[PDB]
Amino acid sequence: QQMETGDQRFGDLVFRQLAPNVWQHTSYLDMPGFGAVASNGLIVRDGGRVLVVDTAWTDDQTAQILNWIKQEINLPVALAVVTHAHQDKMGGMDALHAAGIATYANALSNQLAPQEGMVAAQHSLTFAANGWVEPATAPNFGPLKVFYPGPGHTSDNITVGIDGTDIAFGGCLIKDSKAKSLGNLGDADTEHYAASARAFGAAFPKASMIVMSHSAPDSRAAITHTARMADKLRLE
Ligand SMILES: C[C@H](S)C(=O)NCC(=O)O
Ligand SMILES: [Zn+2]
Ligand SMILES: [Zn+2]
Repeated sequence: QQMETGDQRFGDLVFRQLAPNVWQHTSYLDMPGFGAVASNGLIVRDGGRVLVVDTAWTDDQTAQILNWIKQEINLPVALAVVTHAHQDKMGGMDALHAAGIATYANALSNQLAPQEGMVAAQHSLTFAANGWVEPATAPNFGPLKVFYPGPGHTSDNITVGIDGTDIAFGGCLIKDSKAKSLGNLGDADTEHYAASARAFGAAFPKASMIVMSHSAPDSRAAITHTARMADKLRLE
């Protein structure tokens, strides 16, 4: 079902295409106590296979994503990468595993997952001192370039860039350019957030479209605005 802003709504989910081979999947959870909070992930068509970034809030919603891919793209999903251990990102792991999809996550995310009430991914990504993922730990990721910017939204948020496009996924590290706060600061590293935000921008300097978890895709203005807000917080 197409809407005003060019977003196709598919059941309780919403899908928007960002590039010839990149879609953004959006799911909603009526959050206690807040309201209906949106969460964004990515779907990437890489040849004869599909790559998924982040699940939905629930197993059923993630299964709905899988149905959409089967219906709209019709290609086997090779792998999934989840960006950190919160429900909006890892709430539908069982749906992926029941579908036989190999799942990947930061080793710290997999370690933190039980405490965060999550199901861990099946494989662990580790990272070099400069932030880039060990290539041996992220095999055949195609156009996906995974980067750990340091502690920000959580101690474990990783970010993904997509080769061939100008799209980088900041996840819940980056907020939009009109955000007046940084949101859920429960697991946040207020001391290193700003550094992490700028590190992300430096990792993908040629990315002009920044996709984030809870807002529509923004420009690089979101990165500098986030880091600026993170500075204000750190300076008390
Ligand atoms: C404000 C934060 S980033 C949110 O929307 N959800 C946090 C969570 O999924 O646990
Ligand atoms: Zn989170
Ligand atoms: Zn979140």
